Amino acid sequence: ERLDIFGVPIDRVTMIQAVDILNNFLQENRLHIVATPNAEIVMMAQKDKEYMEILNNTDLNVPDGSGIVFASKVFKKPLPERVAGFDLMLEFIKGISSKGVKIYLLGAAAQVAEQARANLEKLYPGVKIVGTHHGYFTEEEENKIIEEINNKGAEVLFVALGAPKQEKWIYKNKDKLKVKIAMGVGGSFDVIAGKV
Ligand SMILES: CC(=O)N[C@@H]1[C@@H](OP(=O)(O)OP(=O)(O)OC[C@H]2O[C@@H](n3ccc(=O)[nH]c3=O)[C@H](O)[C@@H]2O)O[C@H](CO)[C@@H](O)[C@@H]1O
Repeated sequence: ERLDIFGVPIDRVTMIQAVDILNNFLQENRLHIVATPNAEIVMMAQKDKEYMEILNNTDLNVPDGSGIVFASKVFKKPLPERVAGFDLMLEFIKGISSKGVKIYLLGAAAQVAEQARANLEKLYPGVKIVGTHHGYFTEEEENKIIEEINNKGAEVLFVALGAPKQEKWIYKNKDKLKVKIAMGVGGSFDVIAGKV
C-alpha cells in the first residue's frame, strides 16, 4: 500500500483517496496523526533520528509536492498523482464544512491563526471552527490550549508550526489530545490569512 522512501513511508494515494481515508478517520474513535511529507522533509528525516521514528508511527503520510513524486519514479508502482498538502487541507475542509465537524487551529504568528479562521468561514460556509491560538506558547500555556482543544470537542486539529516541530508536538501530546485527526499543515495559515 505504502512506499519506503529512504526510511519514510509514503502512502500511495491520490487526492481523493487521501480525502476519503481522512473521512473514515473521523469515524474511528482514536487519535490519528496525518503528515504531508515532501522531498525536503525526507532529507530532514536522515539527520533527525527522532523525526524518523515519528514518520513511521503516523496513520497517514500523504506525498506533498511534485518533487517527491519524481523520486518515486524509481519504484515499481510509482506514486499516482501530484498531491499538494495545502490542497489536501482545503479539499478536506470543503467536505466536512456542511456536516459541521469541529475544527481547531493552533499555530502561526500572533493573530495570524485568527485571520485564517475568518477567510475559511467565507470560502466554506457553515464551517465550525471552535477555537484558535498562536504558535508561540509556554509549557504553562500548552496545558491551557490542549484543555481548550479537548473541552471544545474539536475533532480536527490543524497544527501549523512548520517541519518538524508540528509533527513532534503532536506526537508528544498524542496521549493528551482527544481529537480524531491531528494534521501538521505548517505555514498554510500564513497563506490563507493573505499574509503570504
Ligand atoms: C508543508 C510543510 O510541512 N512545510 C514545512 C515548512 O513550513 P514553512 O514554509 O512555514 O517554513 P518555516 O520557516 O518553518 O515556517 C514556520 C511556520 O510555523 C509557524 N511557527 C514556527 C515556529 C513556532 O514556534 N511557532 C509557529 O507558529 C510560523 O508562524 C510559520 O507559519 O518548514 C520546513 C522548513 O522550511 C519545510 O521543509 C516544510 O515543508
